Amino acid sequence: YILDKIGLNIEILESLSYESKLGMSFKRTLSHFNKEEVLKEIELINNWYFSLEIIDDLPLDSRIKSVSSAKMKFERYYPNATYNRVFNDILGFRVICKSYDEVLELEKEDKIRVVDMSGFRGIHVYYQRDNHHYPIEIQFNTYYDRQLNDWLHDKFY
Ligand SMILES: Nc1ncnc2c1ncn2[C@@H]1O[C@H](COP(=O)(O)CP(=O)(O)OP(=O)(O)O)[C@@H](O)[C@H]1O
Ligand SMILES: [Mg+2]
Repeated sequence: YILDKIGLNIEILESLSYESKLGMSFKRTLSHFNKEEVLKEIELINNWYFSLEIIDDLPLDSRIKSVSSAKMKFERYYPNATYNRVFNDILGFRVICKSYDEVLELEKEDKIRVVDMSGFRGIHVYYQRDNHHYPIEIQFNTYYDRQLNDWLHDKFY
């Protein structure tokens, strides 16, 4: 299990799932959500991540989406985007694998959805407890895709 080897077994993935307070299923489209309240919730997720001790103990590169980056991503996708498709990356990790084969087997699990992309390249894995929790993003990248991604960063930004 590539996830269990990295630290991200199901108990950890579950205790990392932030339970929304917005009363809204994340299968609804952005049109149904109160932007003022969403942004507040992101502030609280921010505060919650910067106090977690289990992320410290994890051998992983991690990032929380800032309230400013969520606000941009919200307006960029309003009104007809699904919420669990836009805000599927609020908490995110980045790892390198020796191969992609064993990553694409995570599709066959429950609660794990996989988005293959092998300008850029790589494989994104999403754990979502249920439809009123935020999904955790995991970007996988062999050395071949990680150096192409980093090199494209230099000629873009
Ligand atoms: N899953 C991740 N794990 C670790 N670092 C990440 C991850 N995703 C993004 N980052 C880094 O954090 C920066 C900020 O990401 P961001 O502000 O949330 C927009 P980003 O996720 O890169 O693209 P969108 O998903 O389209 O908004 C990125 O430019 C990366 O350097
Ligand atoms: Mg992202």
